[PDB]
Amino acid sequence: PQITLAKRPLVTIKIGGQLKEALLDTGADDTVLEEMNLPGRWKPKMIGGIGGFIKVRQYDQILIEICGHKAIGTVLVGPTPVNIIGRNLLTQIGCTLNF
Amino acid sequence: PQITLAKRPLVTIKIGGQLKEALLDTGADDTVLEEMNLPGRWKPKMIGGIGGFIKVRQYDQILIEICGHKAIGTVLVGPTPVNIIGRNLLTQIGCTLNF
Ligand SMILES: CC(C)[C@H](NC(=O)[C@H](C)NC(=O)OCc1ccccc1)C(=O)N[C@@H](Cc1ccccc1)[C@@H](O)[C@H](O)[C@H](Cc1ccccc1)NC(=O)[C@@H](NC(=O)[C@H](C)NC(=O)OCc1ccccc1)C(C)C
Ligand SMILES: O=C(O)c1ccc2ccccc2c1Br
Ligand SMILES: O=C(O)c1ccc2ccccc2c1Br
Ligand SMILES: [Br-]
Repeated sequence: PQITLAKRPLVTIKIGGQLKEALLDTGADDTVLEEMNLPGRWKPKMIGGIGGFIKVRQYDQILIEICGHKAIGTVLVGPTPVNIIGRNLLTQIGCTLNF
Repeated sequence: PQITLAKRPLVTIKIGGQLKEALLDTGADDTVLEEMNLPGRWKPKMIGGIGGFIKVRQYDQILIEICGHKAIGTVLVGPTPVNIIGRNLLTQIGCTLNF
């Protein structure tokens, strides 16, 4: 689809057997989700944003569906107040910015 | 243009008579610039993200040119490590997400 930006670009995703809303975020290198269970023995990882760094869990090889486009990749899980879809997945589903 | 997302979407901008680069950020409601001087009245504001919170100076009616496209709006100035172009300005240049 084509998504204007008058509102937050929230879309529905499926991950870890759960339907969720997430923000399509061109300003995120990585994908960071609110607290949830995912399979795998995670590795620690640091990410930073406005306000500072947080240590999160990195899960590799995770399946995710973003508006029905399928993807597999690394997902981070930690204390983010909003589910964020980052560029690592955005490229996979062929998402571009256009003007 | 059409920007793919294998790298961060950093583009050339002009603001306050200065050439700078900024991130086109669909995950930001607001526009946030690295610490700089701007003339005129401003209000203290606070914004949230991943790291938690920062304090910023809010300026209204600021002109930024973004890849040759004018936008004018509210801009926040504070301790960000990257200049961020938010949705308030991205709409004005007709920027959309496409997949
Ligand atoms: C989501 C993160 C992975 C992302 N960070 C990154 O991509 C960084 C660069 N990458 C990274 O860390 O890579 C790992 C690494 C570490 C070390 C060395 C090398 C590599 C990020 O925070 N990106 C932000 C930009 C940034 C980057 C670095 C440093 C400072 C700022 C926004 O672009 C991004 O689009 C977020 C998305 C978001 C939305 C909502 C909540 C949290 C995050 N927006 C924002 O922070 C914006 N906030 C908003 O639009 C609003 C209004 N705030 C909000 O909703 O927050 C409420 C809140 C309050 C209190 C606590 C928590 C939340 C913003 C710039 C104004
Ligand atoms: O859980 C699902 O329904 C599901 C089913 C098949 C998938 C295939 C590829 C990526 C995600 C997938 C997801 Br998230
Ligand atoms: O980008 C330009 O076209 C331009 C051209 C000439 C300039 C001369 C002085 C300062 C900025 C300038 C800029 Br910002
Ligand atoms: Br304040």
